[PDB]
Amino acid sequence: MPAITIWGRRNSSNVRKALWCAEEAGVAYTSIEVGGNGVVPTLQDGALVLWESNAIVRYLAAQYAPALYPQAPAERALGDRWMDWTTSTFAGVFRDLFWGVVRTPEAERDHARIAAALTQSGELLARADAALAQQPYLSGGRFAMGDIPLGSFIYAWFEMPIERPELPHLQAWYARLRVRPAYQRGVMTALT
Ligand SMILES: [Cl-]
Ligand SMILES: [Cl-]
Ligand SMILES: [Cl-]
Ligand SMILES: [Cl-]
Ligand SMILES: [Cl-]
Ligand SMILES: [Cl-]
Repeated sequence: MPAITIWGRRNSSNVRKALWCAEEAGVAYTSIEVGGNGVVPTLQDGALVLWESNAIVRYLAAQYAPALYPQAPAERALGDRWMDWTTSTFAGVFRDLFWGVVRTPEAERDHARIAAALTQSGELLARADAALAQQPYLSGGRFAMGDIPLGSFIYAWFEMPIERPELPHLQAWYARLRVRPAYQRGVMTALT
């Protein structure tokens, strides 16, 4: 049994973050899920226990995948600002939309709240589309850990049966993310 364990459901965007990053590092790890652990993802590595997504991504990068963890604080800030932005500004907005269209059973849905989250999610993502029009990645010129938090959400953004606004840089960014095998293994899971 490996030293690293990741509790949590594989169809969670937060868990995709930890899984993808773990897959990006190459470490051996265990993924425990319940079918038919004090939080959405729980990362235990030795004595260390975390139940918070962007800190997990940030820890496994610094500890096992330093290419994803830029050494200069000023360079790190370019991508790190997008890690908190995903959590502070986009997640809650996007979580409602996703819950509306995939997880409430029938068309008995708050069609007004769903339509609201879609517009606001598009408005917010449009700001990330503008950043991706200046540099190829959220972390700068190369891919790094700053791309991982929104990258795990953007999978569900583009695969939901919703009417997306035209965000071409954001989509091209998503096209490059899918070339990464760790992304295919960590993020591109069944969109349940
Ligand atoms: Cl989601
Ligand atoms: Cl350790
Ligand atoms: Cl915590
Ligand atoms: Cl940028
Ligand atoms: Cl179109
Ligand atoms: Cl297109």
